[PDB]
Amino acid sequence: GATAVSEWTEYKTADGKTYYYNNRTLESYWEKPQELK
Repeated sequence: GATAVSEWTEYKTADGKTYYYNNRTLESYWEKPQELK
């Protein structure tokens, strides 16, 4: 990756949980994708 930093959006919950929602693949990852680094 190391580019296209726009398809990976960070959603922060009030209780302090971070998950990245990727619309490209419709996949939700609770840990940072290697595309982000």
